[PDB]
Amino acid sequence: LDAALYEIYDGLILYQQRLKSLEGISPELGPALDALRYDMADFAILMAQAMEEGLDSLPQSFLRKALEMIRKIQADAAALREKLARAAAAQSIARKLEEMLEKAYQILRHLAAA
Repeated sequence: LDAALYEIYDGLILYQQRLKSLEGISPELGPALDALRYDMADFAILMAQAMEEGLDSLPQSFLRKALEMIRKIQADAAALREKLARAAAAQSIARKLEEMLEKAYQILRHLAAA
């Protein structure tokens, strides 16, 4: 589970940076991309805190904060996907992003039900 979170953390950073290449496709998508990148950056910081402290030692309040954050990001990622539907490449990144965010959710879902 811990090793799985390290790999998902790597995904968060990768796809957050990959979203920066979608800039310039449309002015309507700009603010959606930026907000998503900044929220993902905050979530990565939170997952960094979780790993360094220890997943077995995480309090319920922390897990609730993390679950709240990832679900909001997942909703916003879905909205980005819907708006996108260069364009094809953006959809591929958005698709892989969604999958990675779901993996992050499943880690936290498992920790919360432990």
